[PDB]
Amino acid sequence: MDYLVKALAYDGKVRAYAARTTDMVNEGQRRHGTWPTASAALGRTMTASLMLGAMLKGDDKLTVKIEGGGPIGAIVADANAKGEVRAYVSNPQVHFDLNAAGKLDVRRAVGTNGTLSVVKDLGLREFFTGQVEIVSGELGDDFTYYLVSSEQVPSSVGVGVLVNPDNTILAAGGFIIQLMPGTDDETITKIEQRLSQVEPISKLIQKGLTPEEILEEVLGEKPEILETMPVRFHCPCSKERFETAILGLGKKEIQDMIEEDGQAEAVCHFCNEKYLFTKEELEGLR
Amino acid sequence: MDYLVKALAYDGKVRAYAARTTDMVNEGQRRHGTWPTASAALGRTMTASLMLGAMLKGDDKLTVKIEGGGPIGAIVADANAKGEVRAYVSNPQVHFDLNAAGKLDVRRAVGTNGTLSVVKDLGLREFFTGQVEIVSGELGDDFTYYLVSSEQVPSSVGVGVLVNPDNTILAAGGFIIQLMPGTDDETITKIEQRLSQVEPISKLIQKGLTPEEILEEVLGEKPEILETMPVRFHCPCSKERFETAILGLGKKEIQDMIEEDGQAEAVCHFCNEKYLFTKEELEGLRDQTT
Amino acid sequence: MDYLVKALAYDGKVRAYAARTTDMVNEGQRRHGTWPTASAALGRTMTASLMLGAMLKGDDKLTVKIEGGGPIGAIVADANAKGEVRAYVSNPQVHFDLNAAGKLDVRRAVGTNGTLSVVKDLGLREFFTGQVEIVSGELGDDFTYYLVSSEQVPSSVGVGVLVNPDNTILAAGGFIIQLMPGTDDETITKIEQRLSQVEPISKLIQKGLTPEEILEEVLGEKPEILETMPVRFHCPCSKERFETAILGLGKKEIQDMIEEDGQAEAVCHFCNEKYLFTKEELEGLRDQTT
Amino acid sequence: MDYLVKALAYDGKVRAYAARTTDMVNEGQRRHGTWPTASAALGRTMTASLMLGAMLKGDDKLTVKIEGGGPIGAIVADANAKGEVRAYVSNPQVHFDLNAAGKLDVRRAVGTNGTLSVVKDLGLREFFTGQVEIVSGELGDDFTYYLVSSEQVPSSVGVGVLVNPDNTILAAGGFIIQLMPGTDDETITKIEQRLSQVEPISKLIQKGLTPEEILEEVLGEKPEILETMPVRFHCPCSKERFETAILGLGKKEIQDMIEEDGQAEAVCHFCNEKYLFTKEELEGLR
Ligand SMILES: [Zn+2]
Ligand SMILES: [Zn+2]
Ligand SMILES: [Zn+2]
Ligand SMILES: [Zn+2]
Repeated sequence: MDYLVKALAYDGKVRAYAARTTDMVNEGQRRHGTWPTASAALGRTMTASLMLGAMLKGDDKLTVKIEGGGPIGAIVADANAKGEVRAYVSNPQVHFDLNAAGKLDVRRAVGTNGTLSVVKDLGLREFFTGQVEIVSGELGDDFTYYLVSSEQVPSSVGVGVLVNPDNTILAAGGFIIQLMPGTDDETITKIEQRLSQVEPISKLIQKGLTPEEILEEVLGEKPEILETMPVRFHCPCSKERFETAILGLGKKEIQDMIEEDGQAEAVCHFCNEKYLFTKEELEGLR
Repeated sequence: MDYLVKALAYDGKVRAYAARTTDMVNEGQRRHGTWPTASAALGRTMTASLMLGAMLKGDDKLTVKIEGGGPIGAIVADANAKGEVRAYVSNPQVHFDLNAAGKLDVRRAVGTNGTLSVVKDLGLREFFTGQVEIVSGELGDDFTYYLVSSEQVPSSVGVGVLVNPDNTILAAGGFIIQLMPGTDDETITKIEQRLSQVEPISKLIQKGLTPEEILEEVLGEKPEILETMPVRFHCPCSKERFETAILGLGKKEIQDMIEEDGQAEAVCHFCNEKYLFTKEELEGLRDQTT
Repeated sequence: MDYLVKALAYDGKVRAYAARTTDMVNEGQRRHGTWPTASAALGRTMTASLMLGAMLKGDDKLTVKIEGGGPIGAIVADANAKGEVRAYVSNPQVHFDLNAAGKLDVRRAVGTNGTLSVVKDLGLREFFTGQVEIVSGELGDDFTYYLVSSEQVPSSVGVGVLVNPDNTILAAGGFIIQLMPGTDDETITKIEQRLSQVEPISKLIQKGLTPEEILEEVLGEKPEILETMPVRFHCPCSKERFETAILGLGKKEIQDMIEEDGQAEAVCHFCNEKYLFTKEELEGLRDQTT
Repeated sequence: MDYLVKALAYDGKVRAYAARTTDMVNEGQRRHGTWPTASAALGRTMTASLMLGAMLKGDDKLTVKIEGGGPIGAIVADANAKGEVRAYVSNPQVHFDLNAAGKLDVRRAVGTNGTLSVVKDLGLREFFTGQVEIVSGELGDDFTYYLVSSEQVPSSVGVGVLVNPDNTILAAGGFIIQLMPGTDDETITKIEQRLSQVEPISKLIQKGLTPEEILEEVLGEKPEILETMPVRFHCPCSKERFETAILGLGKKEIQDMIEEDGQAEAVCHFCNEKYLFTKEELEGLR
């Protein structure tokens, strides 16, 4: 039921993407136990990251790191060309009152003193990196700035997350609209005004609009859908793997951890799975 | 008379660039005293860099570095948004027998085990880097691979340099063509055919085709010109830069210079400009420095 | 009271370095507002860099860059031959649950897919670079691997940082031991035993062991001291540097600053020093710039 | 009969290397057809490079590139931990009169406006590089400067090549002496003076001294020999390999080269083996 669409509009002058990510954002919330404001920052990042990741091909993948000096600390999302995302926030426990407009105060959680970086991993010696300063802190506008100023593509990013009173996620989705080099300086203005006039993405997702519908409303025309794909929260961590974490400590600290408890545990930061090594298992190296 | 153009074609679905860089590549050859194979590697790199630079705006700028492990060492080119390039290679006097096609063996000079990287300065606190493997060593195809990797639109970079027996440059130029979204398949196979179907770019320049004409030839239609700009080899070094560096050595090292040599020649590695500090200049610096 | 020593031991067959860097790592923590795990990565890197720097002479200097792919991003440290370090991490507010040994999970912050590189400026036209894979992520072992790769003598780098619950630094220090040619096997197994047999370096510092005492403890004999030096966190940035950068933006961008903000804050990314340009200062710059 | 020794002296305070490279330098001369002055530059580079290469371990390897602006152009040598060297000069045809001292005028051939670089390849993302300016042009003293100033190890390099009237090589060999960190400022002076007083390496190789003997004369004591190994000119190029060169041109220039000659050739720059592709062979791609 979560998915992403790749689209064109205006006869190939607009390259567009849209997604519905309610289930994956709910899974992020549950795994990390984020408080509402942190959920909003997490889901906004996850959704934007997924759509960046969909711009990739094949086995290529990317990582977004945001750390604006606010109490949530660093937010990291991995996304790939298959629409698999894993993401965490460094401090899930962030509470503030609503802002003046009655929305979760994401910019106070994130902070605006630091950077948004995107690292694309194409192979062992092949990568593309980009970095800008966080100028908004609401995340959607920071991703816009990344696209416009580091990637130098005229773009508009909208991401929205609605949090239920019980702290679960009601809805999440977003879009990215990009104007291609060919676009005549006049059709640019038709789209820029219609974007500036349509309802914010949070309102659109509140009404239950699908990704195609969101693109149509925001664009003022039905888009050519190039591809739809399913998307999911996914983290490939496993116990064998955390072994290497534990191996990396050695035979000393390993002989300890035990002789003192008869066990040890390690935690995946992306998905919060916990791995317990029993006494027998720990002995299998020491 | 060297210059570059920015262009669209096929109702804005093709974005294109082209340049004639004979004079600037000749300046590089002259400054660094490259041998033919190395001039070809240097001038291909310069021309490709200039065109990437043309995709920037304002005061932005970029640096290309090729390090394939070959005898030429590193090839480094700075390019800004205003049509100015400076470039050097580690080892300018690099040359070989002609390759099996009777052309300059650029791949042998460059090496095929290493990377091509592009680092962009896009303003205070806006940063972009890319790095790809060298896949060819002939450079045109490497830049194509960098562009396709970077922007994931079909791209084609052509660059050429013809060198005279006296080691001077006879011609240099290039183009970049990129097919944006919504390019229909008729235009693709038009363009791809033309591409893998038309003459070498350095002979088009030698024939005296303009940048505009080259795009017409390659594209199959007259391009829409968005901008033309003069271009040149330029390094902003000056004697003052080197004076400052000599000062930073301290009195002792300077006095060594005066005593064993009576003078000092400082050389910019980017453009090989040579600056001479007389005994008296150096005495002034020894006495100025703390 | 932070300082570093240079030493020999076992009749000159062992070359050694040690430092107490509590205060400088505390300055880095404070400047950048690192969270515990990131302070440990930052301070380990700083201390290792300082000691590498101590192997240099004169005005020479070096830059360490760690890029393992982890959440902290890049860790960059400049170190000179005069005991001065500046360093930053991309993302200071990085932290996790304790690792399986109940210690700060530095490897998780750093990542284990990337490189550690060292670029040395050894004078006008003398250059040295090294780069190795990250093998651990815990940093001590990575620096050891860099040194063994570089000089091919048995080496050991220890570095530690203890952080308080309030995020301040309680202790930081380190050592490097290298076994030169002709070290007999009795001294090797002496040293290797001691090494893989003695307490953590950050607790030795907390206990209030000096650098000298730490080398004694690790080596099994009192070292011969060759040099002691004061050390510190220092970044030579100043408001003037940023003024110059603002000037370089042009009148228009500056006027935007004045109009939308009434002022401008410029921040050094190396040391996070914050410089404030009042409306009037900015008016001065807008009018000065061409 | 060519070989290299690894040594210590002065109870581990001196780390030393020496080699006899007459046969490999003769092979370089024959392959490239160097004229005498070029032979001297080539052999000096080969011998120094071999001894640098012996400092390496395992499968690690290095490349020395020298290009001083003189008529010989770029000199490149590869050397590995096994003492395999391959090396060429860009212009083998360099003639000058003898210098004032009656020796081949290597510095006029090489030139002193450019750099000596050494790249050590430890793996795909692992390398050490060093570069200095060429300050002598005679090569031995440039290698000394590389070791002293880039690698920061107090060192003395001696390399010598004697060329026969018939242009073949009569002798070639060299040494490197390094002073270790422990060396007391007084035993440094005993060695520095004895080095400054002994006969130049060309004279020593003229008299037929082996590597061990050269170390003993230059050191003033018999060295501890740690290892001896055989050394050779070796280049692993093959026809299959040059295929990739030719493949890298494509199917067009390939269809040509032929339809016009019925063949094509490519040449290894390091060893000057020539590879001929027949009409049938060229067709096996086009
Ligand atoms: Zn996980
Ligand atoms: Zn210059
Ligand atoms: Zn600073
Ligand atoms: Zn060969």
